[PDB]
Amino acid sequence: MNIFEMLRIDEGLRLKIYKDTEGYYTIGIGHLLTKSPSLNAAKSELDKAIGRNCNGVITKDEAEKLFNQDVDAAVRGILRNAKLKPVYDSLDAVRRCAAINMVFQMGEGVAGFTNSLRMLQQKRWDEAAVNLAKSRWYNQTPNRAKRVITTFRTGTWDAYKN
Ligand SMILES: Fc1ccc(Br)cc1
Repeated sequence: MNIFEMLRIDEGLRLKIYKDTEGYYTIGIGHLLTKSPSLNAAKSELDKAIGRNCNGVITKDEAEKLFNQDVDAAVRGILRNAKLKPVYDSLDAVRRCAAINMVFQMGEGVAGFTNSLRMLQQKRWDEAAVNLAKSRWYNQTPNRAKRVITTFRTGTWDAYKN
């Protein structure tokens, strides 16, 4: 298991524009297109992202390329963020995947997790897991949040093999 396999499980793969759990136009492996209610606005974002006139549909290769870019953008954003980088650098590789997963889903949205981040940096895993669940994130996407939290709690891939 690695971050790509983990997020592919959590996000799925759809080749036509769909709506995410918040109702926002998305495509591929969880690539947000726009928060605007305009499907035309979403289609414009898609064409700009892919570099051709897509009509709201992409190939698997294109979805995977966008996904690689999106994962990289999450990582580089963590590394540029003075709050997130020290915590990220304190984690082992499996827990770093859980961190990238959260940033991918909510963006640098993670700003409200100051207390969780402190517990993670202190390696107080059970306490961090309890704190992470006291969130809109957990209440709105509980199965995905439970998998990510279990990854932080245990440092294993058990939630994704199960
Ligand atoms: F760098 C980090 C980003 C997000 C989390 Br959650 C933990 C560390």
